[PDB]
Amino acid sequence: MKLQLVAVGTKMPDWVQTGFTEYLRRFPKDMPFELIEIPAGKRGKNADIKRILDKEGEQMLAAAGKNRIVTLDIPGKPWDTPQLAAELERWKLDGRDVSLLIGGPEGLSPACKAAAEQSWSLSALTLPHPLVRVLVAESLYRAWSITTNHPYHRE
Amino acid sequence: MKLQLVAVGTKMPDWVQTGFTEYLRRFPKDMPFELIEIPAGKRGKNADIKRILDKEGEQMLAAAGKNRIVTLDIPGKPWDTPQLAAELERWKLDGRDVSLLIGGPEGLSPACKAAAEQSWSLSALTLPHPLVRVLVAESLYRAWSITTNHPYH
Repeated sequence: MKLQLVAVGTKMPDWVQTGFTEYLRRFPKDMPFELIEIPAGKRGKNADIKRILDKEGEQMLAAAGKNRIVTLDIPGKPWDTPQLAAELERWKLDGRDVSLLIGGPEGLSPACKAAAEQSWSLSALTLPHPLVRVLVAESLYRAWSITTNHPYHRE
Repeated sequence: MKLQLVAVGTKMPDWVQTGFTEYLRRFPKDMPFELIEIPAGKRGKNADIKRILDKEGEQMLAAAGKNRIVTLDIPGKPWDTPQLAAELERWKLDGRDVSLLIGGPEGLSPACKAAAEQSWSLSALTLPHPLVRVLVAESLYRAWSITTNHPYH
């Protein structure tokens, strides 16, 4: 089973790219952790905001294919770390890869919300998408460490 | 008013520091945002974690002085961004600087918890210290931006 982050935006700040990678690199060969970046739509003066968001979401859903769709969304389940570890174990059972969907600054499209099999809230706060990527990688790493009975690695 | 993060640990990786100061630097000259690092106690083979923690806490509380003390702790208030902006408005009315206390992985001492005037939970998840520093700086920036009608949020 692979864990696939499907996220809007390319060219993250270098510190985000570095921190993100540092967690991603912890995952072993038997649990691939991968990133798909969806281009952010350009929002000019007369932009159709609803249409741009729908296109972002269409691309995200295309990338997720037949995977289990978990959205990152502020109204989702406020899982604690033991809970997230239990969900990671649960994700193994049906054989699918898992796509974790992170929206851009205007959030997830309606189609992405309708498609969500599960939804996960990291915080009550409105978080910026680059930081969300890092938080998802770290927290999934932490969950991996719990499911595999390894001490947490603080670099 | 100043915001002062009082945080255990002196070994942050450059990427964490960089992200942290990406937000720290955005605060305006009239609301300085500062960091004070407290050394982590050595957790050797026969060390009493309670004593190590008590010592971190004494140093954290000495750094905070007479400031309003807000602890970052998982049982704290799960503030949303609007509520965090409202808290920033409350802090401003107080007159005192604010110290935001961030423990290491073993947490905060009983004296620090007892000294907290408010406590703030960022997440149900067990977040690592470095990401707590970045999250505190960004979220408070966000809240500041709401209070001043700056476009960031």
